[PDB]
Amino acid sequence: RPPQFTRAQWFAIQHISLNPPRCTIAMRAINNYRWRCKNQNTFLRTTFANVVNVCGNQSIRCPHNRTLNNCHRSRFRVPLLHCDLINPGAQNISNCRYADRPGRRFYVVACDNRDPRDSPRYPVVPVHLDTTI
Ligand SMILES: [Fe+3]
Repeated sequence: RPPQFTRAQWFAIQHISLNPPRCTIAMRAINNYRWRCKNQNTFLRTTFANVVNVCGNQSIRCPHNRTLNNCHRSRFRVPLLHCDLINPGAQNISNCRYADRPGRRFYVVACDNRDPRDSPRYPVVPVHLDTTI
């Protein structure tokens, strides 16, 4: 992750966007901070506060990280836009082209205590998007 962002800040940039433009455009807000294009990314059309509150849901096993049990599943399905890189051989980020796949699914996030640089408003924050169901 870019070092200037805490895990929660980077989670928000990658995964929270209420009205993202088409993927090829939306993904630039993420890839501009990287050396290479992301092969896949899901934007949950929600708010940071909302995800923080899902962190309050019962602790369950992370579907994509089965030795971890600090995951939390949303109670409701939420609108989202998934973006899949169409040209994975791209060497620069200005060439990244993405396919759009809108959907409405439950999401599962891993949450942990906040980084010292994070706001004190949220002592517990989402640190990675595990999967969507
Ligand atoms: Fe890579």
